[PDB]
Amino acid sequence: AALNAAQEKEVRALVRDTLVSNPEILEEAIMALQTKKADEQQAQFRQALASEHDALYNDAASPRIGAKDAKLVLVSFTDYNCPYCKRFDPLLEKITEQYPDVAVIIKPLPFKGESSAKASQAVLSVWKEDPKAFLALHQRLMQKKTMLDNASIEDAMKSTNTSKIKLTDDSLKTLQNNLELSRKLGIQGTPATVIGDTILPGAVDYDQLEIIVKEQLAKVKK
Amino acid sequence: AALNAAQEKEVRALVRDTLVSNPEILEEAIMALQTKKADEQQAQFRQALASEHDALYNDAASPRIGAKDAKLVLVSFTDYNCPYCKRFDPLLEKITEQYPDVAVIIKPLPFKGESSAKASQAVLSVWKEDPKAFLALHQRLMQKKTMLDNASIEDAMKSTNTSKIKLTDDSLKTLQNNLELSRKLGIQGTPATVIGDTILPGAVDYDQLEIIVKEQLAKVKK
Amino acid sequence: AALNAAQEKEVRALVRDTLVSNPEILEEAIMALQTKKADEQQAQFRQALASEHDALYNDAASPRIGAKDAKLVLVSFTDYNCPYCKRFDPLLEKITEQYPDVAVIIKPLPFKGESSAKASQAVLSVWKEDPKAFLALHQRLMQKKTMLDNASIEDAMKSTNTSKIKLTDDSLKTLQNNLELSRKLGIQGTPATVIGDTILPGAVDYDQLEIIVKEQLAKV
Repeated sequence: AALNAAQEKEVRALVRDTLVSNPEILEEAIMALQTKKADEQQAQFRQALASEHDALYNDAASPRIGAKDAKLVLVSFTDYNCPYCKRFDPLLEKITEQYPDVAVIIKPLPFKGESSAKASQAVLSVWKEDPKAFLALHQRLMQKKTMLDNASIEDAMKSTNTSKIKLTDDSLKTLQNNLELSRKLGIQGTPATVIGDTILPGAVDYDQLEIIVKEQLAKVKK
Repeated sequence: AALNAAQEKEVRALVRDTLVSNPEILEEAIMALQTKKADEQQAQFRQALASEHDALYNDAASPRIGAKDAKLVLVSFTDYNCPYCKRFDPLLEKITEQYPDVAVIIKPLPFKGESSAKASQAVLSVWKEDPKAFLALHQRLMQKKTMLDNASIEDAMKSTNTSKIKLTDDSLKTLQNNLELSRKLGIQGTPATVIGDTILPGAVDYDQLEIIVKEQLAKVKK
Repeated sequence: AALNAAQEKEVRALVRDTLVSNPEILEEAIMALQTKKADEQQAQFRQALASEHDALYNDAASPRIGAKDAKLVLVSFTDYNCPYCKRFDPLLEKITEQYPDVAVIIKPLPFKGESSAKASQAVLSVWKEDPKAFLALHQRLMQKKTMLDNASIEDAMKSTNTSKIKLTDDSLKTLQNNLELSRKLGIQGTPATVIGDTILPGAVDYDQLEIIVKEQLAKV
């Protein structure tokens, strides 16, 4: 609404024209990227959670398994082709409303491949249009053994009534927010679950996960 | 325009600032492309052959060896640094005169290095301004034993009377189209030749190639 | 007054949006850079000195150690993580102190890593806001044994009163200019020093460097 369609499309042509005509802009943006990675990589961890509370716990684009109004919320960084995530996600859903004032926030990651980014792109695109339709797709993207492809996924989005949903480019923005966050939180292992100022890197026994979520509910008010 | 030079002047400045101030935009586009590569890589070669018919056969930026109006048209994805292409390219030119109803469209590829991109950038730039000078340059770049540099390329140019010719950035657009089409068609080797309804991957003995294309001249008779 | 603030942000959204919806714009721009890089590597060394004299000697963004009034100007491509530059940089302040008609322009390079690029970005940012404080930071980053970190750089700024200065993105253009310039000049070792029409690559004994710069003070 700031720019008109005629203005808006000329700008889109200029982006292409400028980067190719002046490639020096690109290498500058490359070194600037490799630098910002280091700025986040060599940061202080706890103060990341105090400064990243709004992106972790208050992202409207981040899928949630459980109640939207809960006192304790877990954040699970996951990959749909990672065997350990497939082994832990069920443990994360069972704690949801066996312990009802606890919910789980999903942060999909593109670590193990292109399908990981692709599967994430599907899951995030679904979350905005029909949030309740997320779960069925989420479980089968997880419970499907082997590295999914666009073909394996076209079967998955179809066993969940989510095939009319288009993978948006804006859903890719969120996947990135999750990716920068893993670095800011210093996570290069998945699964990773944030449960209140602390991170859980790896698969943990249910009865231990059980104790942890209870200890963090003691950490809250009355 | 739509935009005035001053506005146009700011847009070129903002793209630099945007990419440098927010470098994460870049890595987002990096995986988005690795994603897009795979979507083209995992495309169906038939519906790739069917949907890329105008891109293969009706690109004015793609050089043609043979008759302008021919019914059988071969599309050769080539690289000027490929040892096999140098020995296969003459064989494709022999068919264009033994069989006047056959033409060959050159689809240069930048697989084997940066010089390949530069050499491709040259022939495509020449073809757009003066098509008649292309073949001489094409052959001198191709039939050149050993790797290419800007000097070896520049030696082949006025030695074909063509260094007055500018290497345009729009020729990169065509090289790029050649690059994406190669992925949609499932091409993991140069040379690669489109021969009707299937692709011929590799350097082939002439008499093997001969039977193949007359077999393709039988399917259009007239 | 070309674009309004609302327009300036939509343009920022469109550049972001356009590159992601059409990632192919990027890949075309990737090999335009890889091509441009090779074009610089395959330049003739001397005609690179002749064609970018304006970039070497007349960049207001390039720090200078010595007199604004000098007849001879040295251009030293250096790295704050290169041990040879740490042994050569002190020798460069002596000639500017031995010979007041000689000056030194610093051309930082991010060759040995990301730490090199950040450290350069810190030093260049100071030069733009507080030129007088540059030398102190420059010297303290140099005499630092071992590689630098985000902490090590920031500590050297606190030890020189330059921590209040922000690392600008405008310094990356300069950092980038030095990198393309290093390629055109065919520099694959630091230190590298432009001394009129020749480059002297490496840490050299003072008495060798002295004879050279006096000999070129004879040619001017």
